[PDB]
Formats: sequence, C-alpha cells, structure tokens
Amino acid sequence: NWEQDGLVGLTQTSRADKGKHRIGEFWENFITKTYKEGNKGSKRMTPKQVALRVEAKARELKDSKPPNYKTVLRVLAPILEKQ
DNA sequence: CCGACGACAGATAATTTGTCACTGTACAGTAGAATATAGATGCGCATCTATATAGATGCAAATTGAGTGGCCTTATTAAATGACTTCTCAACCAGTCA
Repeated sequence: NWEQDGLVGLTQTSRADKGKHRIGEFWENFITKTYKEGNKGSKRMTPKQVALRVEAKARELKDSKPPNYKTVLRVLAPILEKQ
C-alpha cells in the first residue's frame, strides 16, 4: 500500500457505504420529494412533518418498519446543509 | 531454497439505522400599507367656421297716359226754320141826302 500510494496508503481508508442510507431507495426518494414539495411557494414544512408523511405512506404500503424521525433528519441533512 | 502474488476463509471497525435522554426556542396584538409618478379617458366650456339668408338697390323692358304734328273746293239763285234792324200806328171840317 505504501508502494502503490502515498502516506494515505498507511492511514485508514474510509468505507464505500459512508454517506449512503441503508433504507430502501423508494423511502429515500419519498423523503426527499416530500420535503421539497412541502416547501413550494409560501409553505414551510419541518423534518418532523415529513416524518409524519413517511408514517402515513407506511400505513398505505403496510410497511411495519419505515424510516424513524432520526433517519428522516439524516436523509434531509445534506439538503438542509447546502442551503 | 527463498521471495512475491492470488484464492479462500475468517475476524473487524465504518456506516447506517434505530432508540433514548436532555434541550434551545416560540407561543406571546401586528406588514399590508403609505406615497409618489405617468398615462389614458371623459365632461365641460370657449372659439371659431360655413350656411342662410330677407331687405335694399340698381336696372331694363313694357306698357300707358298724355301730348304734338300733318293733311283738307267754292261761288250765285231759290224755298224752309231760327233770329236781328227800320218804319208806321192824326181828328173835324167841308160837301151831299132822305
């Protein structure tokens, strides 16, 4: 590793899944769209309100294990940060 | 015989997700509203115009009444009618007769 790369070959290497959520792609897109749509024009929707919409979709899909509030805050984290 | 690399299997923290406990912060009457501007539209009042004159005047026929100018056989007699003029208009004495 020190032959094929610099001192960064003898530091640790971070995992490939760092910054990817383990929840299903449907849920990550649902949370992303729900937040963005909830803010069109004058509306101002908080992550907690998004989490309630997640729970409402979970009842429709009969999903016994939807993303919880902390997972919604993490999914929206970079979206709030860029801003 | 020694060193380096790949296959397969095994153990491991980073990553993501979930749960749990402590916490900063909004709820407290409140931004639709004030103050300029241009730009278009409409009602009112004045200021012209173009038409429409009837009354007055000048003139030129069209008679119309009122003028004026130019052209014409004559002399005797007789009768008739109507007129004019002139003249005249004494009175008793002297000589017969039945």
